[PDB]
Amino acid sequence: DPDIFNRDPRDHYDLLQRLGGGEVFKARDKVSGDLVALKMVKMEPDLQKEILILKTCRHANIVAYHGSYLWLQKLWICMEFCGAGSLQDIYQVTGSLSELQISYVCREVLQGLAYLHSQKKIHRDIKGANILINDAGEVRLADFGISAQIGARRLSFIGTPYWMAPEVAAVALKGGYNELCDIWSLGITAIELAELQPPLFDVHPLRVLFLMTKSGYQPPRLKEKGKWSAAFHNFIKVTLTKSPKKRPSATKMLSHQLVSQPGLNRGLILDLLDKLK
Amino acid sequence: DIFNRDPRDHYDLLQRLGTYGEVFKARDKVSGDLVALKMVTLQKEILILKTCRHANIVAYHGSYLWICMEFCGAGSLQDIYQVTGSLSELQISYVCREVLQGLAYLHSQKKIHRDIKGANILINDAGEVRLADFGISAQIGATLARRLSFIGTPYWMAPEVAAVALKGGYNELCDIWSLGITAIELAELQPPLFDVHPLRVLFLMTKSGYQPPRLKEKGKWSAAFHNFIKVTLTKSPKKRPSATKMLSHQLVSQPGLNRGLILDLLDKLK
Ligand SMILES: CCN(CC)CCNC(=O)c1c(C)[nH]c(/C=C2\C(=O)Nc3ccc(F)cc32)c1C
Ligand SMILES: CCN(CC)CCNC(=O)c1c(C)[nH]c(/C=C2\C(=O)Nc3ccc(F)cc32)c1C
Repeated sequence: DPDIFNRDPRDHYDLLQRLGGGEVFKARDKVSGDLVALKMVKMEPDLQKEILILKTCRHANIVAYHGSYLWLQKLWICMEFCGAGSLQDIYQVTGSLSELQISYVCREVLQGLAYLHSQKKIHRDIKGANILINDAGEVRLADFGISAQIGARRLSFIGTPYWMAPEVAAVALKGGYNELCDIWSLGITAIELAELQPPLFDVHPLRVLFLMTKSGYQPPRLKEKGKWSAAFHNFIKVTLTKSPKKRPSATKMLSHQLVSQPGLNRGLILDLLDKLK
Repeated sequence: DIFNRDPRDHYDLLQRLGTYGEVFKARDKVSGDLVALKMVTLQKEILILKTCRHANIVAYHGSYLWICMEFCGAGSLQDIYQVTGSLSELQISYVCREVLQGLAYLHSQKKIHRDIKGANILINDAGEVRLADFGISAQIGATLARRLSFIGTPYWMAPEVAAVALKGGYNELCDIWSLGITAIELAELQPPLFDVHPLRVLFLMTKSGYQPPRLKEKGKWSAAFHNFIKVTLTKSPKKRPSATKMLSHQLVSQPGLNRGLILDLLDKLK
């Protein structure tokens, strides 16, 4: 907001495509030739904290920020371009990922969460659609629009219901919650990647919240049992823990068998980006 | 009385259309009638849609599991106003009158729609206005000490539905609020606060000192219409009028309301 450039962004950037719907364009720094992504939102001068959260980030797993432009009542946010788009854009064509593929993504997201949490920040919208893959098979985090800055417990009722932790769903009754909700959202996201839908996705979202506040609510499991390994079923069991008091941190999960086992690298995602042909 | 056969044995799948299971244009094999089929307490929508014989409620033909229903050619009002733009205060007024008749019959049947919105109001090629998608509709029965479920589409919900506190609950008068929001939607193409996160919208509706929305530009709209918004979007359910009561408001009982208005709108499309 204070480091905004009052400049037409088209001055130094060729816009190349429409990808969004706020709207999001593929662009190119004219002099540099470097690709970027410009998120444009129409702004009547009469929730822009996403800027505050990104400008202060400095991590490979978090989408990179380059500056914000404001022109003619239009707000443009310049960020790091990711060739293959979201994992949702991908898996919809590809089909469900392998366990190694899923394993890699979780390690990378947990890397981005660990950093983000130590910065005293929660994403609160971890889902396949907010995880971006660059042409080099790398993983980045995006859509910090509903993400929160702490400085100790959040009170807001927000998220995408299917991916929302139960302590968030019940926030109006159970009081504040904290950063362990991104770990729940990650577990759901693992299943999203495994089954192409999050659990209960055909249920009305508001109902899925109510259901998940019920006493005796059972956290989701993977459907095909034998299809996945012992290490994966456990990763789900523990990430999807109801009591946030008992649910592991990002740091503790990075040392889990599923994400600590060898073989995991940006290669498996390139192997996934091949199936897009 | 759900059939174990195949929906295609009576009908056809000739085009595709937009509500959970998708909609598909269809033709009766024997007579030549057009129907739309939806492809998916499982038997809840069909039980409400059966036991419904009213002009403003989309017809019901059978179910198998594809719920077979009357075909509407001009899709939803939402499909239409994405082409046409702001409906005129008259066309809105007709639609509202038409929807209230729908709701008044529904309430007298102890039914509540709970998802009144532009997207769920269907216009057939005859210019008839119908209400569809009873996927989250209620049927008040003999259940003792019931509290109605936390469900809907936030932008269109009445504040009393947004409450999850122990103290509260709602009745059929939630529909009258939804209708109010729908009128602004038909008028400004967006319900109020559409740019807000929908779960944040639910939170605001419950806070101390919430104010119902009103039409954003005053001059464009009459005082009957401005008033119509005011009363349908009454914050307190006790003070909010009923379907029957609304049908005699200045706006929906004014002279000039005939299907003709809808037919003109169906030419903005052509
Ligand atoms: C693969 C399926 N489709 C085939 C053309 C493409 C669909 N998806 C695409 O094109 C796509 C691409 C190539 N980038 C993005 C989004 C972002 C990006 O790159 N950096 C960001 C930073 C922040 C943010 F909020 C979004 C993005 C999409 C949706
Ligand atoms: C993009 C705007 N276009 C209109 C100009 C869309 C074209 N037309 C369309 O999308 C469309 C048509 C022609 N029918 C429907 C849906 C239903 C219908 O007909 N009977 C029902 C009964 C129940 C129900 F749950 C849905 C429907 C759509 C979305």
